[PDB]
Amino acid sequence: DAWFSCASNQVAQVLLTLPYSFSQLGMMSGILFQLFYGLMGSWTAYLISVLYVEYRTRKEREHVIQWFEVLDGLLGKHWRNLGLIFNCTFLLFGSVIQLIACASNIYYINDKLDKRTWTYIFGACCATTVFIYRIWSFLGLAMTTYTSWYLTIASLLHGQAEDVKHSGPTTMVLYFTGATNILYTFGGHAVTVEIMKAIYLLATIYVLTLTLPSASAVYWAFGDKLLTHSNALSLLPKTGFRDTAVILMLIHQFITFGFASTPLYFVWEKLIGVHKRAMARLPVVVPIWFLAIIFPFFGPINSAVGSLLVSFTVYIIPALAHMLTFAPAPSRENAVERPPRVVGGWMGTYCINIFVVVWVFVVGFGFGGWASMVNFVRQIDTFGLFTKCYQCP
Repeated sequence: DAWFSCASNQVAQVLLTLPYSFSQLGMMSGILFQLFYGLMGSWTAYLISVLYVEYRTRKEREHVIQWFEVLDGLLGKHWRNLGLIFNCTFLLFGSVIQLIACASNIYYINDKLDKRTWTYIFGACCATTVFIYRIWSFLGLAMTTYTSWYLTIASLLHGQAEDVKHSGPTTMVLYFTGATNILYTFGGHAVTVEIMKAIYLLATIYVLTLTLPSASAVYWAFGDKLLTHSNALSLLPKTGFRDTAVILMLIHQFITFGFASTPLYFVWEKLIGVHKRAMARLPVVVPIWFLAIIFPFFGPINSAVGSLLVSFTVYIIPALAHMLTFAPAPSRENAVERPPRVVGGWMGTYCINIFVVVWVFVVGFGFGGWASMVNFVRQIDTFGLFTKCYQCP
């Protein structure tokens, strides 16, 4: 069940926008960033797992565990608050992106209504999730594998046009936007759901089979035209398989929205003390619906969220927590699970954590963050806020 979870927790959302980042980065840089960020995501997932195990063992020596609870148990209350805020904001923006993707996908099969009306309808539809897993874990694997291997097969059949030009990396802003989009792509394994290793690393290598051939085949066939089309289904010819992929993606995004709204809603209920009940969750829906309408961007929003929220939520905070919790010598002496010998032991783990923090801050948040924000403002200037249809001819 663990493998099924990580397969489509956060890969389906970014699968359609991957060719956009590939075109922004070039083929070589895109592949290299994909591999590097897959490795980094697997490492951060391992760090989170070991932290969870350590916290559980410490609690047992003297419900469902949550990341903020782990931080509270290990480091302190300040880290608890930091992790709670970051996780809540990340979930809110993930829901926003899910609604945006739902509207963008549903537009293509039925283009009678502009994207704005579609997001209105979908926001109204998901407002009913307030009134509202293991079995669906397998299903999500099946609905994302079809899309990943439909973009590859369909794109190759389409072939290269007589005038497609692969510009490659032309501006630093676009390059770093694509890099941050990949970073966001590989921030799904760190999701704390489905927590009781090299065996679990086989989940990320599988995710690399969905993302590598799909992004390389779509970008290769359509050249640099992907820059103006964040959603890869716009360029592909209309066919029954495209409609099947759109329907599967819509179902996946709707179910993921419903499932990932539960923790944010629980946190809101605890904060407000409500613990008839639909009214309490209404004010939480309002920010999500408004954000999707005002910023219907499909790829730029992914890049901005990955740069600002994910970079700290799933990359820097886990590394800092692992470094600080095990900093005392007694903590390492009584460690429940020693680091694997293949990664250099304690010295290697600390060096890797330092490198991860430095990288995700200098280029994962500074260069990447600046580039993503500049691109977001550029799209705001181009299509304007409350745009009727984002990237629609």
